[PDB]
Amino acid sequence: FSQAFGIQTGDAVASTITVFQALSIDDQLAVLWYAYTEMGRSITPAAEGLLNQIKQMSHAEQLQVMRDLAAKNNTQVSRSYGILSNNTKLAFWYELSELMVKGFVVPVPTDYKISRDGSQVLEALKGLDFCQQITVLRKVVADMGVDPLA
Repeated sequence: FSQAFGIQTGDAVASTITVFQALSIDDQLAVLWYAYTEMGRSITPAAEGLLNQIKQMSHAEQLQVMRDLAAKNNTQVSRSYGILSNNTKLAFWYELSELMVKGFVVPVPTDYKISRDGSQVLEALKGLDFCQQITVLRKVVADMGVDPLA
């Protein structure tokens, strides 16, 4: 608006969601578990069966279903995931990050390096305030998979 007496410049939380969702699947997977490994248990209070199905997949099938979630592909796992309340998506991703971190689950390929563009968003996210990171992470993972109900 021409009302630029020095007023707002945007949402930043919205900007990050946008620049996030403009990323490749692997970048998005990468950025997600960096930002979930670090958030730790602070996203939801300090689902459980979808995790088992993934936890017990061959690492390439885990890749398959992670890419499916980020690409909103209408697979069994995207519908099981999409059917979860958005605050369960929070607890799911937390535990997913712990399985990824402990080595039971493999997001991104075995040769993956975050790109300059991926490292860009990751840094924009990291420097948001605590509550803003929670919003960005809640929203970007709530549009993941597919809602059969919706």
